[PDB]
Amino acid sequence: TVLLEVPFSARGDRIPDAVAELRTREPIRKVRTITGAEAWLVSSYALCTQVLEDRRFSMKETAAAGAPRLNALTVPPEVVNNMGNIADAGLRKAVMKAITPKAPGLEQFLRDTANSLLDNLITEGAPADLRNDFADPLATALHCKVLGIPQEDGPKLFRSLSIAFMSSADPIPAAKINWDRDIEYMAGILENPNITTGLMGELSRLRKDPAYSHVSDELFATIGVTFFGAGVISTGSFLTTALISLIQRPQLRNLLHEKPELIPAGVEELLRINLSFADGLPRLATADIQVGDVLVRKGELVLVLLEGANFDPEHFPNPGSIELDRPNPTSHLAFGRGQHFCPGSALGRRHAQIGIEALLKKMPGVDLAVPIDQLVWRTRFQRRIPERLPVLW
Ligand code: HEM
Ligand SMILES: O=C1N[C@@H](Cc2ccc(O)c(Cl)c2)C(=O)N[C@H]1Cc1ccc(O)cc1
Repeated sequence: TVLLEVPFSARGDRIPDAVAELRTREPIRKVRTITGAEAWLVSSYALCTQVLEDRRFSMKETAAAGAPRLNALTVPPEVVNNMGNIADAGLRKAVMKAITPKAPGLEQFLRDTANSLLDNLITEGAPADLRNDFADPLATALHCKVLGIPQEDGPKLFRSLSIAFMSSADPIPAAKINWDRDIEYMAGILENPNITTGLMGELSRLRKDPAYSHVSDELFATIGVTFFGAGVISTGSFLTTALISLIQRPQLRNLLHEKPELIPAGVEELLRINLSFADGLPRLATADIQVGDVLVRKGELVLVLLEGANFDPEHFPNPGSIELDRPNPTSHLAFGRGQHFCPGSALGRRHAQIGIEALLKKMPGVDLAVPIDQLVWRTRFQRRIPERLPVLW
């Protein structure tokens, strides 16, 4: 037989039995990626945390020419170091402040938008597609608001994402076409005097501030494209797969309906059990480093399997059960850990909380309209998502 291949499954509704077997028997072990490269797959909470907390396992270096690759780049190599470039330009604090959910009116915008989307679905009648006609539109509207760009530009930017977030063995010509076009769009936004709010409004002001005169226009536009893209794909995909986990747990669905103050704790458990990331997080070793029983060598690829950590019974007893009273509820790795911890974690939480709150109020009897095995799971993609999520209520 051939070396074990990753990823194991594109399904986002069940974790394969192989994960628990590897975690117990070989929590770091060699696998083969879709490009044909070898890598170390890390699947226990202890070893996943070790890797993510040691910067000698470098995100930036995964873009080096000739490196063993998880998948092909869909962005220019410099963009793998996006957060480092933002930090070096002195923009970290400004970006972080712009993507907080605490901006005035933003939560009321989210609620209003969620309720309008649901009203339209009710009006049209069942079955409804909760991904294409609820979760993803809600994500897109939120990120247009956060960025300060017109709501009507959301759909065209969104249509790049089914290619931009592909997990491909080879370079993708369409990724470059859409990237160059979306960069041109964000560059136009920086020169548009109508754009004065949100992240792009703030970047547009800083761009003309003498303290930032040598920050490149390329970086400013890239921040817009990457934060829209990562934010929308991440929140839309998480919300979609969380709704599946909720629908499949009618007791929890009813509890959260009856006691909405528990929704934050429920979203924390839905994050923990979420399978939205289709591959382990990649890092390239910049030194020889012992991880468990393996000496990883400089230049090797390591993959941090988030569901390995998050379903590890040694850290989360009864890991497959959603339990709202865990003593360590936020210690999951759904947002990563260490240098590259998700900068939009608070906003992703509020997106899901408000979306679920609205759905349970408007459609308390929501249920799948097809057998769960009929969901079609997107393949060769950086997220696990069903192509359609048909529900009735
Ligand atoms: C529930 C939703 C979200 C999930 C589950 C999520 C998950 C993650 C994870 C696991 C990482 C770490 C990747 C790594 O270490 O290799 C990450 C990074 C990132 N997230 Fe999120 N995220 C979410 C929402 C958002 C939002 C709303 C934004 C922006 C508005 C965003 C922007 C990013 C960016 C830019 C990075 C890269 C950070 C870096 O390179 O250092 N995410 N996200
Ligand atoms: O900001 C980044 N940091 C790093 C790390 C990263 C990679 C993939 C992700 O999914 C996440 Cl979430 C993080 C990067 O390589 N690229 C962007 C995100 C991004 C990728 C493609 C695209 O078309 C738009 C944005």
